[PDB]
Amino acid sequence: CSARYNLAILAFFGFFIVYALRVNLSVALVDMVDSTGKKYQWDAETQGWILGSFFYGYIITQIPGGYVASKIGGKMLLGFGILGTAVLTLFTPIAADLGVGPLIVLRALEGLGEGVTFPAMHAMWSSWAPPLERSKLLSISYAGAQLGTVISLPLSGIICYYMNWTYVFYFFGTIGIFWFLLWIWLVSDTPQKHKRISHYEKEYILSSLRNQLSSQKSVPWVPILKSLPLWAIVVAHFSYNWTFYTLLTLLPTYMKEILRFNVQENGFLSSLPYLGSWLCMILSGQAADNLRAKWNFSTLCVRRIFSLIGMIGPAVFLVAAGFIGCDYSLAVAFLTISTTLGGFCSSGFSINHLDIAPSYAGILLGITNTFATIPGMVGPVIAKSLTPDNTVGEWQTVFYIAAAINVFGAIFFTLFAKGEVQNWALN
Repeated sequence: CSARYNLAILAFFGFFIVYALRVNLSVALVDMVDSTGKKYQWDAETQGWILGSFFYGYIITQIPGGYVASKIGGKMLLGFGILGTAVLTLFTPIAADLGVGPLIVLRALEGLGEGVTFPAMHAMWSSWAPPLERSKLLSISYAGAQLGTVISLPLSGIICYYMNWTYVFYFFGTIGIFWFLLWIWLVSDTPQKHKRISHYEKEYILSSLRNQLSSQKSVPWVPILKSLPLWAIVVAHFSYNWTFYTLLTLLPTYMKEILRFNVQENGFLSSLPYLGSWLCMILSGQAADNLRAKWNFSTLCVRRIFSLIGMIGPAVFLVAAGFIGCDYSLAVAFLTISTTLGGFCSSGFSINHLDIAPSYAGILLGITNTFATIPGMVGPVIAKSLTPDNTVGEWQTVFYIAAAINVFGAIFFTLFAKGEVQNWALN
């Protein structure tokens, strides 16, 4: 195809592998711990640390990632982040035998490698994506994350069911390495550095970015963004990610210990939540513009409506799934409905940075992601501290905490967010 669409089809698979390597531990750890592969005697609180150690490195390299990308370009940064994560994943069955310390260190280093991949792709699209086409290209490249989350769970289940849990990490590591080879061979930083680009396509991309590169007055200076219309986005993203990361790391554990599902069924039924979330954030993108064109709705009423939906639907149906516990069908149904409704946040707070202060998208995204990674660090550990064995009441406590946090975040966003370009943002 084209060069920019080849870049978007290789970035799709790169983010597929990023998120697969992130999520495969959630299902492997179900098979790694003891009450065929090797099995370890890790208690409740230890598995919390093993699951949350990824985000301890993930939080570190998201803001430095944009700087290093503007320094050395996005191609090598993204390629080496994913290669580091894949080569480290190849070593998880070895790191688990050395102990818990080396396992959480390995997993935190994987987080370090993965944190630097979204800033790198942003840097690449800054010079590869023409403005009228930026949405389509960015969406194609970042849909790989959703697909990776959706597919890494059934695959991990199938591999753990027909083979050991070690082959999860072997399979995903070798796929990451093969992708790195493809990426290094086929991609370049800039249309000017691409080897197989056409005359007309390069001319078209360059002329599309030509004077918009002149319009970049937001480069040399950034103000003090400590404005409560931004802390609203930060608090909403934190409250969303508490539930998101808690469930992303501990849904296979819940479905094994409470609903009593086989590993294969565990993966297949843990993928439905995120498939629903993907489809819902696809359809909400259209529902939002229909709601903003059919009626005006001020572009902030749209934001707070979609955040209210996507942050109170999850809370309500999470307390519902906790209340109905030990009923496999309704529990899985409600665990699907909650994180399905959680996709309205895609046109809720998730894009309020693109209208509270555009031309600062990278800085504001880095800030909100750095502050919203903390739920990934503390949520799994809290949930494993509250639930020593299963005790459906304990998982009910966990779900009530996550739901209360979602409700608080939705209220805080709907009270304090704004929809206009802020003062300090105008060049």
